[PDB]
Amino acid sequence: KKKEQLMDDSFIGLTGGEIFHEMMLRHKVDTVFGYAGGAILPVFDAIYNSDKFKFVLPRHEQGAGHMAEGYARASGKPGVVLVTSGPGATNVITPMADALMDGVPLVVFSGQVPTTAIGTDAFQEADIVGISRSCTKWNVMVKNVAELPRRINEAFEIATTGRPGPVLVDLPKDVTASILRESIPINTTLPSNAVSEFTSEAIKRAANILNKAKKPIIYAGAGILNNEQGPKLLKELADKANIPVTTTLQGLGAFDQRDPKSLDMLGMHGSAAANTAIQNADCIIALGARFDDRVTGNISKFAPEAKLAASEGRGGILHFEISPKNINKVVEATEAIEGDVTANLQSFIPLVDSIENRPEWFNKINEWKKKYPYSYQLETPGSLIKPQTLIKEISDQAQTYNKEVIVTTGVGQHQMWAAQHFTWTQPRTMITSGGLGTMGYGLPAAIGAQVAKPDAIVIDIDGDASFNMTLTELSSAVQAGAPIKVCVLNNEEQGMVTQWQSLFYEHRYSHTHQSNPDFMKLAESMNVKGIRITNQQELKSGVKEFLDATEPVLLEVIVEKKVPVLPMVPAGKALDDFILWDAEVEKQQNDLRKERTGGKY
Amino acid sequence: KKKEQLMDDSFIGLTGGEIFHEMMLRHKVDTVFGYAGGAILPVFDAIYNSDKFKFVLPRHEQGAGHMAEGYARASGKPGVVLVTSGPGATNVITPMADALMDGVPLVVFSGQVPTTAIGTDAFQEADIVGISRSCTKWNVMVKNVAELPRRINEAFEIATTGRPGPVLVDLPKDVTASILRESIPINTTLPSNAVSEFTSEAIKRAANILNKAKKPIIYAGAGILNNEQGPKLLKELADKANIPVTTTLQGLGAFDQRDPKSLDMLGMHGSAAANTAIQNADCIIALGARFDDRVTGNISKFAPEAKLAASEGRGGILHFEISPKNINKVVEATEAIEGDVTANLQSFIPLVDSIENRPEWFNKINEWKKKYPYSYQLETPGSLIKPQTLIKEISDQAQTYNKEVIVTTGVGQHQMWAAQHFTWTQPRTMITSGGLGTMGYGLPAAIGAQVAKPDAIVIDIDGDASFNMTLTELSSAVQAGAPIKVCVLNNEEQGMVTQWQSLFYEHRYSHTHQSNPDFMKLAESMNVKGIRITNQQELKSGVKEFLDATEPVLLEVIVEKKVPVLPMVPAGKALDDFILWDAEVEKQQNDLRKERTGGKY
Amino acid sequence: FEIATTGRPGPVLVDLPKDVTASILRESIPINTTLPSNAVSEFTSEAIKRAANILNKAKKPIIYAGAGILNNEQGPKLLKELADKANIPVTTTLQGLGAFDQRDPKSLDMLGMHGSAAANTAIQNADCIIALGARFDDRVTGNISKFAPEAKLAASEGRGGILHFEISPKNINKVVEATEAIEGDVTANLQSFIPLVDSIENRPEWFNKINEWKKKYPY
Ligand SMILES: Cc1cc2nc3c(=O)[nH]c(=O)nc-3n(C[C@H](O)[C@H](O)[C@H](O)COP(=O)(O)OP(=O)(O)OC[C@H]3O[C@@H](n4cnc5c(N)ncnc54)[C@H](O)[C@@H]3O)c2cc1C
Ligand SMILES: Cc1cc2nc3c(=O)[nH]c(=O)nc-3n(C[C@H](O)[C@H](O)[C@H](O)COP(=O)(O)OP(=O)(O)OC[C@H]3O[C@@H](n4cnc5c(N)ncnc54)[C@H](O)[C@@H]3O)c2cc1C
Ligand SMILES: Cc1cc2nc3c(=O)[nH]c(=O)nc-3n(C[C@H](O)[C@H](O)[C@H](O)COP(=O)(O)OP(=O)(O)OC[C@H]3O[C@@H](n4cnc5c(N)ncnc54)[C@H](O)[C@@H]3O)c2cc1C
Ligand SMILES: COc1cnc(OC)n2nc(NS(=O)(=O)c3c(OCC(F)F)cccc3C(F)(F)F)nc12
Ligand SMILES: COc1cnc(OC)n2nc(NS(=O)(=O)c3c(OCC(F)F)cccc3C(F)(F)F)nc12
Ligand SMILES: C/C(NCc1cnc(C)nc1N)=C(/S)CCOP(=O)([O-])OP(=O)([O-])O
Ligand SMILES: C/C(NCc1cnc(C)nc1N)=C(/S)CCOP(=O)([O-])OP(=O)([O-])O
Ligand SMILES: [K+]
Ligand SMILES: [K+]
Ligand SMILES: [Mg+2]
Ligand SMILES: [Mg+2]
Repeated sequence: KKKEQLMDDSFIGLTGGEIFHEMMLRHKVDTVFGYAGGAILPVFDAIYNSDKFKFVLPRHEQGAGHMAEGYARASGKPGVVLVTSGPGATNVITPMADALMDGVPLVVFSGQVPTTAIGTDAFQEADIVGISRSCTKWNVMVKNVAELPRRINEAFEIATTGRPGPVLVDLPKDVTASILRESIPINTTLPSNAVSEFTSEAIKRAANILNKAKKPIIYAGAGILNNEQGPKLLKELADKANIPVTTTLQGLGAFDQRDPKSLDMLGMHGSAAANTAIQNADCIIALGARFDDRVTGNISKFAPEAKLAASEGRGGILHFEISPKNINKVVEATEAIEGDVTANLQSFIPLVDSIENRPEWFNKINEWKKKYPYSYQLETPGSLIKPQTLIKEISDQAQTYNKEVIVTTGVGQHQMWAAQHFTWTQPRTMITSGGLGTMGYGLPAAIGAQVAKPDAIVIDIDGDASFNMTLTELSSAVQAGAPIKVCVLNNEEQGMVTQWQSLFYEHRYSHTHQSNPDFMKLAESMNVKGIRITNQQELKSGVKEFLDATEPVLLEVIVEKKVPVLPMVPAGKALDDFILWDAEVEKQQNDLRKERTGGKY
Repeated sequence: KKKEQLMDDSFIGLTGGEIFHEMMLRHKVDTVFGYAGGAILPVFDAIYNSDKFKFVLPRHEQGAGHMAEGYARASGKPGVVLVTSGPGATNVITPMADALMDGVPLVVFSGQVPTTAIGTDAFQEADIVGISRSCTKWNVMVKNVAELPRRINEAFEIATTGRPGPVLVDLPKDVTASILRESIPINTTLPSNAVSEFTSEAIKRAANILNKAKKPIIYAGAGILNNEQGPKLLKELADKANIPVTTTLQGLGAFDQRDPKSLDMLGMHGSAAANTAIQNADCIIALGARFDDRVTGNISKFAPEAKLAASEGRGGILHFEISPKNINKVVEATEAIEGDVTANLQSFIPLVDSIENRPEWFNKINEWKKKYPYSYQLETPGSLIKPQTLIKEISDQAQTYNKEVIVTTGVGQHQMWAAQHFTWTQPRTMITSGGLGTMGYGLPAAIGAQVAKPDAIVIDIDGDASFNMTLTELSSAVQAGAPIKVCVLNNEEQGMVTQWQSLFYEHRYSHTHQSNPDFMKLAESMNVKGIRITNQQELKSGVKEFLDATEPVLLEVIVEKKVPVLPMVPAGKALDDFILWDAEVEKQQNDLRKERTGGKY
Repeated sequence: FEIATTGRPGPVLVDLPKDVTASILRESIPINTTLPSNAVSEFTSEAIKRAANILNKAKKPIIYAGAGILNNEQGPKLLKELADKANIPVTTTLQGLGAFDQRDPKSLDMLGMHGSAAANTAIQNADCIIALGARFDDRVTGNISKFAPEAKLAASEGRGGILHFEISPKNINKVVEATEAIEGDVTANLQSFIPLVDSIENRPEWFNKINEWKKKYPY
């Protein structure tokens, strides 16, 4: 009688495909991104005309992958991908690697050739379990239909726990076509569903360290976004102990940048005020951030004041991190607090002393913010639109709609300028490829985010070269009914690469100018509204038309070429050893570039 | 003095990037396909404005990969790819897997993060050596500049010997930026530069078997194309011993299909005459073909007459194969002849008896060819153009120019119809993704083939869904000056998948209808000539304008929807258990489809 | 434990970090994880019927039995029942030794590199080979292209061949092509096989050869 209670017969008679369908329902999947093919056909037949979730069809499986990423980052739910064997599966490798580097919960289901054909170099056979091993948290090949529910449960659990990340489940055609003939453990048919004394002591110790600090700073990242209460507790800590807050690129929106305590973004292209502050802080509170090499600058020269404080027992680095692999990986933590940062903050904050004022510290911070704004060369009569100005215009106008605003980007200068010049205020509103840094990410990510948030304004701030990578997915946006807003910053160059070529290779631009299509005729061919802004006098009204649109829309803006992103901490330099914008220096750079290229650039 | 003669000092003082450049020259590389990025910048600076080879810039690294494949298959030279780390490298995974499955010599050079940053989850770091291990013959990461020339030599050698295939060489940024300070063995600075008694005896034994055969057949594949004399010796053998010849998809063009001895293509969608002949042959001469599962049909039921003949010592299977892994992998060879098929044919043919006539065998063969043409439902008044007719029109008109004609394809029905209805006569004129079967292959492969053969007519016969995958590379064709000819068979469906859904899933079309852009406005946006054929009366003049064009051109043809590719040997059936076209059956299928879909399809 | 003991049995390894085994369980776990464990496909059933019809035609059958028959207590019993019913000589591998009573007149002893020349001669001349839980290892088959000529001829003429009872798909058609492959536990499949096999009283010609070979090929 007990055995009957622990076994389940309800799936008997169903195909593997039909069992897949049922398990999607039980895992509350409301959206699937995918593309059909021979090996995955039994699953596609099972989900035929399903009213249980929305299916989104891209033009390319890489599109499906990045869409699912955008969906996951906007919603906080795992992004589900369904593709066929061989090239269908190998086409998702870049999105999987992308999701691993940025901690994105992705569940990839790939069709596979029949088990009778595996290992024979069969039609459309790829060793995707072998290939994807390094770009997934975990993967598996299902070998019989009886274990399919269990493997699906395991995939979703692994993808969404610890540091979230991609998993892949390989589905042989004869398994998904086969019918379950036996009962299975009832726990495998259902999804899911205290603090260690060691961590509790670490938290108490961390509190005592912070209570001594005279120059504290919070360094917050993507981890704080993986709980709804995250930003709330971050604000509570900063308010109680009176601490300035800087964030990573992936942490943007975790803290209200309108708050006086906001130091904006830190790192290679972050605020020099933020970079100066972290180099001078005696206590660094790292909340869900991994000390990436775009953030720390030269590692041996990173955070000198905090390391000194640690040695003198009056400060140091307090690292709230969920993955042991990323604790003491780059920098030694004075105290490591393992687990979910939000949960641990609940225990941390009541032990932290309330502080009214920090006159000396905040005097320095206010002085640094004043002398280190995001300065750049403004428009002049007759000049092209400056890309920094464009971003500001979009940020100002977008904030006046009574809708949430979500931003995705491509990779390059436009991405950095978007990060710098938007005013970030809400969690999960910056959706950008940071770790892997995949060009082409912007458009499909926007589609995925728009599907997750149908009532949001979703803006893809894209580069012309990045947009070229995946522009076929415009048709996908129309077919999905996703009214995304794409803004292409057209500088007719791979700007981020030409910046480095100008700086380190004496203006030798080696293969960094790709030809662009006519973006207005392209938009027309894709059945998308097109807007082109070519001069300063069209900027305001053009951006308004862009944002007022109630349909998918592509905005092209002609912007100044050969303009560097500043500030910049060059590779190998300390975080406070930065290059700042200077008008006279820019003019000299222009003359030098003109001379060296014979007036071509 | 001897040591001075064996060491070389000539590269001392050069950066790794400059050494790469020199080694490309020494390997007679005339074309490089690639895309820049941070990790590979030292190499791009070294090849800046090089007049030693043509550089081709795609819009996407997958484009570079498939272009290099098309280049390699058209030219017989290795296709060289140059990309950056991370997403640049992961984007080449599908082309590498593609090249492995189809035996294409591909040399991929990928930038990598500095050695000081490897294994730290660095900016744009992917474990590409781990990821690409299953989709390359061999890969390596260069760890110091002194070993760079040797690794480049090894890569080219491995890629082009045995069964050709892809290799990857990983290039850390600090290695390519570093300068060679020491002498290296002089053999590493230069590229390169008898039959075993066992094989010789096998050849003699194989000859004696063929000299007994009463119903011989040649089964020829891609391997015969890997030597310039290949097709010549194939013809010499067939003529001398009077043997009918069938080829694989990848073998198309190895034998002049106008020859009476031609049995056309065999396999799942091959001629029923070819399939019948191989099932009844007492001796099968396999020349550079791997008995793939799209060719053999049900393996246990494959070649019954040849297996009987082997057991009775009067025939069997004679396998000329260069890779031991593919000998006795699928079917047992009666005699295995290891090595280059063309070289071994030179030893084989003089031992083979000359034969004047085979009255009985060729009477059967001629009868089979007569009753098994590639039949289909012809146009009727007012109907759309039939896709089979379109292919015939292009084949007939293309053959009247005084230029070589090279065909690339996408993947699906159009691919099979192209294979069936073109008349193949010349080697290396069918460039198609067969093993992996990658949609999106057609356009970039055409660009690569066109660059390899600037005086050739290059036609991409593409599907609408396949073309959507990589249509951004149209801009790439213009920028490269490659006057490719793209013909999109627009049936507004994933036809190959709907064929299987009609056949096995009762006309349940699950997510197999993607929306298409306006292909004429698309062509215009890409600065490409556009032609649209919508009815029967525009077919001839439209195809002529297509072929007469001296610029990149996109032709869209509206063709009949929901038409199956026939003949068809269903998966699991014997090669001679095929479905044939029948007019009445097609009509009944149409009525059934109409009823089941409520008149929607 | 499940993986080690199912399919073809084999080794598994479980790695146990010191701090895991020293740590204390503080949370409830699914009750199924706290307990160990605890029909024939139509495809296999048809293969079995087909295999029976092939054996019922055979004039020179031989059983080639290996370690697989030992992985069920009823294994040797069913092997003997089959051999007795259809009157078939039995040879075994090194790992199959003890599966068949070698005192039985139908015993051909061990085959292979150092096996009986009587067993080796018999398998090279048999028109039907019944492989029971054996993997055609290279110490057993001799030269693969020259292995079992009479059984391959019989298969081509539709009057015999190789009938392979094997639990692991990886070892089916790995070395030699099976005329019929019967997937699953050999003992369980024999229960379905034997009632379809015709009872045979004598094989005068075949057993005359076998007895002659045993006489001239002692150890
Ligand atoms: C062109 C370019 C320029 C760039 N320049 C910059 C720059 O100037 N500044 C900058 O900041 N970035 C920059 N980057 C991005 C950079 O590379 C990284 O992607 C980014 O800094 C990572 O931020 P993160 O640590 O907050 O997020 P992640 O990489 O996702 O790390 C989050 C950390 O928090 C942990 N974590 C996750 N969930 C939890 C939880 N629930 N509880 C506790 N811990 C958790 C994770 O395990 C991980 O260790 C740039 C990228 C590009 C493409
Ligand atoms: C939708 C679709 C349908 C298809 N249907 C068919 C079909 O009906 N018919 C068909 O034929 N194909 C079909 N295919 C293609 C099929 O999958 C294989 O790609 C193709 O049959 C392989 O042909 P091949 O053996 O000649 O080439 P390869 O796969 O390249 O094999 C060549 C063999 O020759 C060997 N070799 C290479 N060089 C030499 C040398 N110098 N000397 C000796 N040996 C050498 C190689 O090692 C290899 O074993 C289809 C593909 C698709 C996408
Ligand atoms: C010096 C030396 C000399 C040797 N010479 C010989 C020789 O002359 N003759 C000889 O026979 N061996 C010889 N061997 C041993 C030989 O190498 C192999 O180990 C042996 O032949 C394997 O026998 P086997 O196939 O029965 O067992 P296994 O290797 O264990 O194969 C058993 C097969 O049955 C399958 N199976 C397992 N369980 C089941 C089940 N429940 N139902 C169905 N199928 C199942 C397995 O998957 C496997 O395919 C020699 C070894 C040495 C060291
Ligand atoms: C050209 O072959 C196919 C074309 N289009 C297809 O669906 C749209 N399929 N679907 C299959 N399935 S298959 O034939 O059993 C098969 C396959 O068949 C093995 C044998 F049963 F023929 C081997 C490897 C892969 C596949 C795959 F992935 F395609 F399913 N083959 C094709
Ligand atoms: C945002 O960082 C870059 C943007 N654009 C670039 O070139 C177009 N590069 N180039 C680099 N080189 S890097 O800084 O030494 C570096 C890197 O730096 C390590 C340390 F020296 F900072 C770590 C991992 C990869 C790279 C890579 F691949 F980008 F070279 N970084 C960027
Ligand atoms: C080539 C390159 N980076 C290397 C590279 C190569 N390939 C891929 C898939 N991704 C990346 N990041 C950049 S950042 C160029 C970006 O050009 P852009 O899209 O027009 O943006 P912008 O000009 O504003 O810098
Ligand atoms: C989806 C699919 N195959 C599965 C698939 C999925 N994804 C990739 C990258 N490649 C393949 N082969 C086909 S063949 C559809 C082909 O549609 P088509 O390009 O319009 O050609 P056609 O309609 O003539 O069959
Ligand atoms: K800001
Ligand atoms: K033809
Ligand atoms: Mg740009
Ligand atoms: Mg189509």
